[PDB]
Amino acid sequence: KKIGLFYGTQTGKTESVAKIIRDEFGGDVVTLHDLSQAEVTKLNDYEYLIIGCPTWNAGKLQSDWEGLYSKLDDLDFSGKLVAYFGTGDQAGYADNFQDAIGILEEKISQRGGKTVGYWSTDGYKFNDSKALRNGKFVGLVLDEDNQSDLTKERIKTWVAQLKSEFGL
Ligand SMILES: Cc1cc2nc3c(=O)[nH]c(=O)nc-3n(C[C@H](O)[C@H](O)[C@H](O)COP(=O)(O)O)c2cc1C
Repeated sequence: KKIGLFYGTQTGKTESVAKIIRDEFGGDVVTLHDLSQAEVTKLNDYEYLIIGCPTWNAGKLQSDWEGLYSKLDDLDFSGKLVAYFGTGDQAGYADNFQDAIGILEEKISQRGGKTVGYWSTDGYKFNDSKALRNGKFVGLVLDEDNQSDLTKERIKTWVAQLKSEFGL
């Protein structure tokens, strides 16, 4: 079973996290795709996906994901299991915390993808997020700006969860 992890990054934090996620899964189970360089239609090449995106400029997708968002309408994610992760800043942007993964999950689910890897809100403080579904985040949310001391344990916990939900 091959997992494709597709990310965008401006300041490198989501990329750093992507690499830890890859390591934590082990071997060559996860292949990384930076959408500054990767073709978006490679999303079709996997039945198991991990979508990484930080939120920028008070509620916007990271620029690589923003530029490719319209192309999601052309893809069929039916039959795929999709997980999400984001980096964000809950102190600076409490009204838009992790919006970007929420935006992406809404569209990918509309295009047939099935979300796995929902994540508790416990231990975050924010006002609003477009990433909430029935009181859980759509996926792992990291905050390297305020909570960098929690990132490693959070990733370990989530990868264990994903191994179960993906049926590895
Ligand atoms: C100008 C600016 C705007 C930001 N806007 C948001 C936001 O709306 N929501 C959020 O959750 N985080 C926001 N952040 C936090 C970034 O998402 C966070 O620093 C993230 O780790 C950046 O990921 P990257 O290094 O992969 O680009 C913002 C950061 C900056 C500096």
